[PDB]
Amino acid sequence: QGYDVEFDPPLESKYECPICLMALREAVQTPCGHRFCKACIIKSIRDAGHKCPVDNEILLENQLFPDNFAKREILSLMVKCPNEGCLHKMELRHLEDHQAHCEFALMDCPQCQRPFQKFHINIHILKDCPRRQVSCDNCAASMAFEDKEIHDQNCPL
Amino acid sequence: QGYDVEFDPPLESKYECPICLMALREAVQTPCGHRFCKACIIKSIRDAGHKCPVDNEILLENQLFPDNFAKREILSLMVKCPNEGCLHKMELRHLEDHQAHCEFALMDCPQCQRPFQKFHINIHILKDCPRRQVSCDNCAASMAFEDKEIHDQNCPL
Ligand SMILES: [Zn+2]
Ligand SMILES: [Zn+2]
Ligand SMILES: [Zn+2]
Ligand SMILES: [Zn+2]
Ligand SMILES: [Zn+2]
Ligand SMILES: [Zn+2]
Ligand SMILES: [Zn+2]
Ligand SMILES: [Zn+2]
Ligand SMILES: [Zn+2]
Ligand SMILES: [Zn+2]
Repeated sequence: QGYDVEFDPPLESKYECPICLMALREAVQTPCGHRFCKACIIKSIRDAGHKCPVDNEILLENQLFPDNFAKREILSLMVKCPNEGCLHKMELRHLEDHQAHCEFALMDCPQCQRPFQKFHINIHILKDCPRRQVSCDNCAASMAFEDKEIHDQNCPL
Repeated sequence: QGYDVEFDPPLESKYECPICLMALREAVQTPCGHRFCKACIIKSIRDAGHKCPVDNEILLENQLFPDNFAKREILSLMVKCPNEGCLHKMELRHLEDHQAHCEFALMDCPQCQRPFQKFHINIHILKDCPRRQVSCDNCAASMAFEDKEIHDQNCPL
């Protein structure tokens, strides 16, 4: 459940969760000195027993402490945007905001629900989409572009 | 009051105590995500107020948590022995035991109290020390080597 992104430079093992094997998300530390994503360790306790997965030391959920030092470090690590075509690199803490604006993120056309990269979305929606809505010059009827021919050949004019 | 030893490779800032500026000794972490030697932060609280010295966030001694993850990391860091002439490098956790056996550690002669490196101790004690005890061939009197000449001319023979 940890951060599944591409770190660059590569993520150091000290920041990896022993359970999910990815960058610690909401890092917490045990009394026996082991770091885990809050979600992974909790699930391990409420499932594999009240012990640390790495050394079987007895562990209680109320003994965990938030490792904010680790969290701050991880969130400052340089990551690459996953979107195809994008070459932006940024600190992890800024990746979420970025993805909401990245022009390379896939998006579904509101008319034909097919997926397209954001930078192409306006061209698709207004020039290529077979389901884009257009109006008849004669009766002002609105239809899907792909249905225009059959409408025009039999329009009440 | 942190570990004052030469790390090699050099100690990373992340393991340095903001207060004493040395490797964290008995590392503890605050709610606001900052690490400190347990002794330094407690002294800071019981002296500069109930707050983290780095950001002034309110801090209570009972809010600190032992950062055993950091402790383990720091104790596994390679360090150089401080004794002159020694070239041994080892993990910090082994330095203490090493110093108790290092041949380059200074030591006081039990007879003249002067300091000497351990590898030279035996030679000093038995062959050079002016205060080494020696017996008279005539009366069996024990005296400091430096006082032997005088003693010949002052028997009881
Ligand atoms: Zn995890
Ligand atoms: Zn453990
Ligand atoms: Zn991007
Ligand atoms: Zn479409
Ligand atoms: Zn029409
Ligand atoms: Zn300190
Ligand atoms: Zn702080
Ligand atoms: Zn040594
Ligand atoms: Zn001596
Ligand atoms: Zn004598």
